[PDB]
Amino acid sequence: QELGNANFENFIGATEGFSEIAYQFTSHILTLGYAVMLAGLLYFILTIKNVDKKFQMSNILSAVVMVSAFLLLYAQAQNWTSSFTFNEEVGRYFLDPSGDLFNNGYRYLNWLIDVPMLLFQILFVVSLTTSKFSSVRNQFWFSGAMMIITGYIGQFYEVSNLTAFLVWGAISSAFFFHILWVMKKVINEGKEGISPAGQKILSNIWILFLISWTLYPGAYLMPYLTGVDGFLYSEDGVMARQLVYTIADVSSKVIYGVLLGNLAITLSK
Amino acid sequence: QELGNANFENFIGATEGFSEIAYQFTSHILTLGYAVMLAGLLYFILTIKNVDKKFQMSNILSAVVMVSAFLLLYAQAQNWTSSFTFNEEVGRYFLDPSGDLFNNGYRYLNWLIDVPMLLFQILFVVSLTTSKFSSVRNQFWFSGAMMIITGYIGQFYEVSNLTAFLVWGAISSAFFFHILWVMKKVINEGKEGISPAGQKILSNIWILFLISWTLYPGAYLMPYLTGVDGFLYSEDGVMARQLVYTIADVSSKVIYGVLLGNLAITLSK
Amino acid sequence: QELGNANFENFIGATEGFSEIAYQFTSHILTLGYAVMLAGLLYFILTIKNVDKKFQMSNILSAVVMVSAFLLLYAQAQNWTSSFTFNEEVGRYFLDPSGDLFNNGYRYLNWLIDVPMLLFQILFVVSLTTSKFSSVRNQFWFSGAMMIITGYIGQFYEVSNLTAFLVWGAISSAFFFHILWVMKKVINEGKEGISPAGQKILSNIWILFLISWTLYPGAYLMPYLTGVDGFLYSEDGVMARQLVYTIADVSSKVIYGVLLGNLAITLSK
Amino acid sequence: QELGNANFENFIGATEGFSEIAYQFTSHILTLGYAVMLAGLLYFILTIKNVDKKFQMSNILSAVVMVSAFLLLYAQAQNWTSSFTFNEEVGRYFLDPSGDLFNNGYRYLNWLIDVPMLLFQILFVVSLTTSKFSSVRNQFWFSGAMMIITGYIGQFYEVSNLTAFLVWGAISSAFFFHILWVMKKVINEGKEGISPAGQKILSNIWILFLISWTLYPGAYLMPYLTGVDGFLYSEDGVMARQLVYTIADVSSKVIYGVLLGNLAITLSK
Amino acid sequence: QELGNANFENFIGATEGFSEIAYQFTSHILTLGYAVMLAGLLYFILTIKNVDKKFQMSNILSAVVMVSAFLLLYAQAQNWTSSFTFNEEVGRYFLDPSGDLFNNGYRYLNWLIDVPMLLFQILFVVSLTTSKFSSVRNQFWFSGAMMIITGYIGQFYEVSNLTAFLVWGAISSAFFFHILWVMKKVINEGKEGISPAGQKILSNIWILFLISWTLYPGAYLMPYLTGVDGFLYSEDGVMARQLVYTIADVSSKVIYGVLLGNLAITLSK
Ligand SMILES: *C/C=C(C)/C=C/C=C(C)/C=C/C1=C(C)CCCC1(C)C
Ligand SMILES: *C/C=C(C)/C=C/C=C(C)/C=C/C1=C(C)CCCC1(C)C
Ligand SMILES: *C/C=C(C)/C=C/C=C(C)/C=C/C1=C(C)CCCC1(C)C
Ligand SMILES: *C/C=C(C)/C=C/C=C(C)/C=C/C1=C(C)CCCC1(C)C
Ligand SMILES: *C/C=C(C)/C=C/C=C(C)/C=C/C1=C(C)CCCC1(C)C
Ligand SMILES: CCCCCCCCCCCCCCCCCCCC
Ligand SMILES: CCCCCCCCCCCCCCCCCCCC
Ligand SMILES: CCCCCCCCCCCCCCCCCCCC
Ligand code: NA
Ligand code: NA
Ligand code: NA
Ligand code: NA
Ligand code: NA
Ligand code: NA
Ligand code: NA
Ligand code: NA
Repeated sequence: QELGNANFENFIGATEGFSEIAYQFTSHILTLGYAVMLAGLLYFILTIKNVDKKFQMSNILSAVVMVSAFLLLYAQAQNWTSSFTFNEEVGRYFLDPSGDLFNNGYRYLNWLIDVPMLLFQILFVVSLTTSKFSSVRNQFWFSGAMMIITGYIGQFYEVSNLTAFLVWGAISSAFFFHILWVMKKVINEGKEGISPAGQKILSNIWILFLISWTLYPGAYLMPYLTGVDGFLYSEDGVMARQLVYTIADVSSKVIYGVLLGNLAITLSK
Repeated sequence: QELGNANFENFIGATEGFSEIAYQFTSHILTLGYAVMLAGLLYFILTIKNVDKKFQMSNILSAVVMVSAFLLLYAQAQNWTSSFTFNEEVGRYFLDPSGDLFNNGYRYLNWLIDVPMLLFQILFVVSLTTSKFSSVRNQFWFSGAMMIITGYIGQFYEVSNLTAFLVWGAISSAFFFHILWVMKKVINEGKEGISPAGQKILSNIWILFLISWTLYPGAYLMPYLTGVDGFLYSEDGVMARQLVYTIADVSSKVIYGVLLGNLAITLSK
Repeated sequence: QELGNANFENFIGATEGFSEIAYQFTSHILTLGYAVMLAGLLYFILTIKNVDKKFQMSNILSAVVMVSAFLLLYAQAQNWTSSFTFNEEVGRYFLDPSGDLFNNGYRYLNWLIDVPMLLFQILFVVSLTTSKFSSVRNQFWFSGAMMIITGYIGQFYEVSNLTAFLVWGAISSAFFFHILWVMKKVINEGKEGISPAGQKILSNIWILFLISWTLYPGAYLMPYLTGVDGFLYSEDGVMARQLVYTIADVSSKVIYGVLLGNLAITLSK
Repeated sequence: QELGNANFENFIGATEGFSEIAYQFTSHILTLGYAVMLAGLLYFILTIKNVDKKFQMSNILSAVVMVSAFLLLYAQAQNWTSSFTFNEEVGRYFLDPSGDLFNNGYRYLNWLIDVPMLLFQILFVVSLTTSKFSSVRNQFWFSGAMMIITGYIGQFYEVSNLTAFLVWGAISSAFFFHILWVMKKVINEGKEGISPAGQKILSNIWILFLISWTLYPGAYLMPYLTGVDGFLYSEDGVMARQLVYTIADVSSKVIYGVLLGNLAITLSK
Repeated sequence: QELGNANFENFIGATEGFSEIAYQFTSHILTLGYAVMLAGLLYFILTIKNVDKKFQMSNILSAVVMVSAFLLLYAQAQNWTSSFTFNEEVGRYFLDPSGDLFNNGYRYLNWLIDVPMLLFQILFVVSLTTSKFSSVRNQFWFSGAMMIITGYIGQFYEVSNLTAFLVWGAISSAFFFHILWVMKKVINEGKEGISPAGQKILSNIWILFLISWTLYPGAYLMPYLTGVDGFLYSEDGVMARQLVYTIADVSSKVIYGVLLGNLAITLSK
């Protein structure tokens, strides 16, 4: 059977199949995913009147990210349970084509709209010094878009064409480093003028941002991190990838938004 | 196989079929579609108290457009994934009649109610000079309705009867030019009396409106933009059409609404 | 094939079947239906603080009508697409019994709870003179209930027993005329004491009410308006009936509610 | 065919089957059911600021009842349409085991949480004289729980074991009479100290409570009210039972809550 | 038939099958579950302005727990009805593999985000004396996470490997005792400085917490509480487990949250 330009999850499910644990876990971690986003949406809305009017735009953007995040991730959780059916004879879940092939695309388009908002909301809490608001914003939005788009193309060839998969991943990485660079400037200029408490938080935000955002490219390579025909090129790699995505999503959106809220309160009078 | 007066998407899916990329992409772009609309709905509601009471009717109408836009576009996303099933032997998605034929109708009825509201909300932010409120409104609502209705009829014959398809498309275009004419007047009269900042925004609103609204008729012809049996009369044309629709929808409703909100704030005291 | 006491839509779908246009259109018009109701619900809630506390009960009842309307009309839209499946050989949608027979019952029960509220809410905007509030209310609620119940019974025999269908329809009409009579009194007494502007609106409300409410009995007979084996006793009659219902529903609930809101503002200080 | 300890609806659907009217009606009355509850939820929330802060706890509990009532009753509606499929040959709906057997359980668990809240909310509007708040509450909550639990057990044997069905029904009745007794005291003590207007309402509340609550045990016996192999032990009895439940539910929750709201306003200053 | 590392519910359903009562009851108790959580969500939101701003964080966290709880518990409910189909011949519900194997995982990952919030919210109502806020928080969050994770692993081997099932259960218990220890300290330090009324409530909160939290490990062993081939290793054990979980969930989240709210009011001025 020819799957073509499909994610490696389909190849594992079509050949070896998934064990009760592998399948169930992936379902639970994706379910917990959209559950956290709807819980976060409620939090950011109920805590809007806890910061000065000038910082409230941060809670609004956090809520915007949560909504879309819930819908896309909710669909992604359905794309999984629908693409794999249990085989009584062997007692493993195999690719059910009638439910469509599983694709990490829904999550990539969730980033396309999130990335821009996540990078833009910090500009409503911190105050730039030598950098222009419009300038920083435009850089984030451009590099952010190019990073997602290029990566979205590569993930389609993560099996069919390993070369194209890495080339696009590399190009994407380029824009990723540029974002890290601009964000570093914003953090530094943000620390200037605020209390030691506010600086302490911005320091934590930078570490969170650095680690959480690095997990994404990690999940992208997950199936080949132990080389071809490696330990991760199995159902173990599938669990690992979806787990890492879930950890990254919660950290980069929910926790990131909570810290911005805490900073907003610290600067509130 | 007899399809009758059906959209060209069904003909491609019934003959050639769709590749993993073509099918998946179309699913992601439609999913992102309704996701953005629900995110926008939340934004316009949370920012109502950011403008004077006289301009708040603009945020309310934007929210009204988002709601309906979310429901119709959601149904459209389901109409896709349901109409095409994966074939293991060849590894392509083919027309699954049990899920009903795919039709871009749901999107046409979303416009019918939207168009009127989108054209009417700007009349709550800007002040007419040499034009009567009721007069302008009646023109938008009439031409707007005729434009959608005529187009809705033609799209059914985009394959079965190319002649009827173009004739209706032409008639529709007539009312489209009339709307562009009236909107141009509204923008000009709107600039008179407001600050240079407000004028700057109205200038951007006009450009956005002109480009975003022109994309629709482009998506209408998409399958024949490279002539019959052309490059676009394939799964590539299907992807292009649904992508263009999504770009147009986000720009004409969400972004258009954000700019109106920004102008409202600029005129707020 | 034995259908028994079923709506004529089932007979057309079981014999002739539905064309792509006939089926798709009916789906779009029903979809637009519930979409408008959810858009209206949001409008009436966001405009509650736009009228004096004494008139706000009108917006609340409008919202109550929208909710129930959305659910019932949504269920109806799903009932249609479920009752008819596409036949590849002939290329037409035929009755799929596994999805249950299509019935206009969900809409008849939507009226049962709506009619009472729609007639009751106007009594919170206008002021009676010689008529008692309780008296008028009791008449509307009684005649309203009997009108819906009797009609609900008749619609089951619109094919199986043409006699019973007309007899019940006639009895129903009796209570309909009584409602028109009481509503006429309410409008007259309502005009006395209010400004010419308020009177202008009440005049428009009466015209809207008269036309929109008359469309329902029109949709009831739709299949026989061109006599037995007539032009309307086809898929054309099916489209016509569902279209008329949608126009009537939007006019009698949403537009009727918007006009009452405008009158409330006119009388607000 | 072996059904075991199943509701009589399954036996009628498995043997005689259901006519278009019997099936459709049951679907409409259950649909109207959950529709009314969501409409009521919106009403109680939008009218919270219409009574003094001390009475607002009544609207909150009414809203709590509506929510859970909507979800359960919605699940009960789905349980119906899924358990019975149309047979083309005979033209009647028969038991479809793949959709699970129909059980009035979802409604019995809705009461388990509702009953306690419905009996408890009246204690926030009226003022006891010689009776202790905590004492009355504890009695309602205990007798209320025992009444539902015992009844829930009996309904499982309404066909399999007529003896057990009546024994449990009898035990349940015991706790029902005790509730009627305590509620009567609460009404009397409630009338003392309030205006004649408030007393008028409490009188209506007592009548509503007495009739609406008595309908439940009536629906419990519905299939045997005309003795075994009687007129009601048919599809007619099924329609009657689900109709009675719907009337009881709307009256005991929505109407009961509206009257409490009216009384709260009467006592509000 | 090979099930592998699956929950015991699947083994009972695959061999003996489930009776109408066993299946129906499990469905009702799980349905009531998510219904209570959505009812609680509405309560905590509508009662936020009933306590001083400093205690409102307790209501917000209660609402956060309700949301996630509703989504996960809803999924768990669907997982049940989908995994077991009725067999006409024997008249019992058997494992339907096409609907996936039933797993109590969705409820476990629900505790993962809940536990931390439930232990953290009490720190916003009570005031520590000799214990550091950050210190107590970190202990709860760590032990809480390890307790859930370890237990989540063990529940997969509750049949396949009884040894691993008990070992993990034991390790989990270790962290459970540590949580009970820290919570005991928090309660004691919380009682110091507050009124006798507040102390009375904290005493009730401690009893509720102790009993409700102990039920979980009880549901974990439920199938072996009467040893292998025991009375509980049947459909009776399945009902018991899901019942206990539901009672524990309502007590540990909803009731626990209500008491914290009542304590907040007691300390409010
Ligand atoms: C909430 C969503 C977030 C934070 C998304 C972040 C996405 C990235 C940081 C993506 C980066 C990638 C690369 C650097 C290379 C491979 C492809 C990507 C897109 C995964
Ligand atoms: C949010 C929805 C919007 C802005 C819809 C706009 C629709 C049009 C501008 C449609 C125009 C068309 C023509 C000019 C010719 C072909 C048919 C149409 C309807 C696509
Ligand atoms: C929003 C719902 C509304 C306004 C419903 C109105 C319903 C009617 C006016 C029904 C009238 C009928 C007759 C006069 C005879 C035939 C049967 C009816 C019920 C369609
Ligand atoms: C909104 C829910 C309400 C008011 C539920 C009420 C339920 C009862 C009054 C039940 C009574 C019963 C008996 C007295 C005997 C038979 C079994 C019951 C539970 C139906
Ligand atoms: C609302 C969710 C709550 C309160 C969850 C609580 C969970 C536990 C107390 C779990 C404890 C366990 C053990 C002590 C051993 C067996 C495994 C667990 C996780 C069930
Ligand atoms: C004030 C607004 C100005 C914003 C400037 C830049 C932000 C928009 C980002 C969108 C750019 C995406 C373009 C994609 C290029 C095509 C990718 C093809 C693959 C190489
Ligand atoms: C106050 C902010 C810092 C929080 C730190 C306190 C601890 C909370 C996070 C706990 C993380 C648990 C992760 C478990 C590790 C892997 C589990 C292995 C399975 C045996
Ligand atoms: C301060 C209030 C204390 C009570 C609240 C806690 C409520 C939980 C009640 C415990 C009862 C659960 C026992 C269920 C029986 C199921 C059979 C178990 C078989 C081993
Ligand atoms: Na599956
Ligand atoms: Na598909
Ligand atoms: Na309604
Ligand atoms: Na269909
Ligand atoms: Na309920
Ligand atoms: Na059915
Ligand atoms: Na949860
Ligand atoms: Na089932």
